[PDB]
Amino acid sequence: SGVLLESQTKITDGALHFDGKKLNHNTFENPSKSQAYDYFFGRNISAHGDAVKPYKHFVFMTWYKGGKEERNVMLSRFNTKTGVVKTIQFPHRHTGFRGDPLVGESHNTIGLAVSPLNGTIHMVYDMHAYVDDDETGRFKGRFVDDFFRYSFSVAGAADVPDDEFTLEQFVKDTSELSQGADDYKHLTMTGNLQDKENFSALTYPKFYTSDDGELLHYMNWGGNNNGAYYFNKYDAKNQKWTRFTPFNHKDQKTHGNAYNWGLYGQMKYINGKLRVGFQQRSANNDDRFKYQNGVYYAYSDHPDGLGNWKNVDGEDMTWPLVNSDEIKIFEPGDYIDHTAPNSVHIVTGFDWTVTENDDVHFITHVRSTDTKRSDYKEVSIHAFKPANAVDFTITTDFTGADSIYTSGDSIFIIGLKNGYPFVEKAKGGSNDFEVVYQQASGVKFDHGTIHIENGKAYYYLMEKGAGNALPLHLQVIDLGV
Ligand SMILES: C[C@@H]1O[C@@H](O)[C@H](O)[C@H](OS(=O)(=O)O)[C@H]1O[C@@H]1O[C@H](C(=O)O)[C@@H](O[C@@H]2O[C@@H](C)[C@H](O[C@@H]3OC(C(=O)O)=C[C@H](O)[C@H]3O)[C@@H](OS(=O)(=O)O)[C@H]2O)[C@H](O)[C@H]1O
Ligand SMILES: [Ca+2]
Ligand SMILES: [Ca+2]
Repeated sequence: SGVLLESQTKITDGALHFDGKKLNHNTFENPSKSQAYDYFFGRNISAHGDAVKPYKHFVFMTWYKGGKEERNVMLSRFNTKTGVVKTIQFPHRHTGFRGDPLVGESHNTIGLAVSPLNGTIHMVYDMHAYVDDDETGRFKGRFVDDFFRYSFSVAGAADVPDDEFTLEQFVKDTSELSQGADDYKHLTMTGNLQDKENFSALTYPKFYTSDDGELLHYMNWGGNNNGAYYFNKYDAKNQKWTRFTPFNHKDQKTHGNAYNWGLYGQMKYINGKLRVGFQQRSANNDDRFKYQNGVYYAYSDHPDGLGNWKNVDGEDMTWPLVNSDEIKIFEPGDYIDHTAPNSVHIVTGFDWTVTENDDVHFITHVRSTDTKRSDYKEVSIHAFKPANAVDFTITTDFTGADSIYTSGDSIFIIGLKNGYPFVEKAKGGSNDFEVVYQQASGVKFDHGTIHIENGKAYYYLMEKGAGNALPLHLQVIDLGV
């Protein structure tokens, strides 16, 4: 109902993809030197992460040049008015798991943003908790002076004519740490190498634009059962970013908490507020949760997120946060009957959103850790608090999904089914999902990533096929809102 495909546009025939085998701790040191592209985590690296952004009549897309032998960082600008796709090839090539390019590293997406204030392009890429270390360190010195990888353009590059959309619009690293004339990777976003430690050991670049046109950016520090979210802001006036400031303290047990915890979720700018929603991973390994537990949520009344944080009830939040209890909504673990240590498994299936009408929505998924037990239990959960309601409605009458999106008066589930995009739609503040759209002909897709804007879903997709160089398409789906 109202949902329709506006355009499908091919971006390239050969974007990088890991067609090889799934290495592991024992074997990651013997990666196949043949044509196939082995990998350590997942196969996806193109059309993956924060890799698609609409700017005016353009859409910018980021990707890794295909061919296990190529792997170059790529940026393409698509002119939805003329149909032209102009692409810049950067010198940096995917460096793989812990710095060995023969092992595909699906964490190492290419995040993307374009400033509406000054038309600068911003790219953070190919990162997974890298630091300065030496030969005896886990990274064998492969990221010295290059553990945070930022590229960015002079002002106005976004709107430049097709002929001028070239690498020369981007700023070289000419600092004392520069690695040569093809060095386009900056170690910090502040333009001050003194901040470099502030940009160390980070993963997952993600950009948002404030309601006032300000670029926001956050990344993950750490992981497993000890992590933190860090965020900063783009100062267009001066063409540099602020330093990262934390949402929560790392090493919570040293900051007054009973235990360390990692975060599995996202910060999002929604309704003009920086917000966060996540499930934690406590370092406690004797309680009932093998991995994650809980659903947590908070928002900041400060335009930049520097303080004035509150939980869903408007209660002030200790900031930076130490104890996740302050912002706990509910416990998904309560929906499965097990209590023995590590018996409750929560990993996949979590996301959240807040509608323009201030409906708050969480989805998650809980199952028995032991898949073989006779009393195996598995549920998907949808927890939502309608705008003016007092308490959350929490139901297992829900099929499960990996993401939830919102636009206008609605929430959406969007993904691939048998290789073809579908859209499910429900009113904000309800559990009333219905399939309202399902592509049913054409080349099928392996995977993709979605960006919501303009009442449209921009579905940046990779086409199914063999090998490690596959085509990419952009679909612009009107959501009918
Ligand atoms: C991130 C940490 O990095 C260093 O600090 C350190 O290497 C540490 O590793 S450790 O040396 O083994 O202790 C790392 O800790 C891992 O962080 C991962 C992360 O991405 O944050 C965690 O992986 C996540 O959780 C896994 C359970 C999940 O694994 C999938 O699902 C399961 C399962 O549910 O039981 C089993 C399979 O192995 C796998 O499908 C991870 O998925 S992934 O596709 O493998 O990436 C991931 O979401 C990890 O658990 C931490 O040890
Ligand atoms: Ca550099
Ligand atoms: Ca535990």
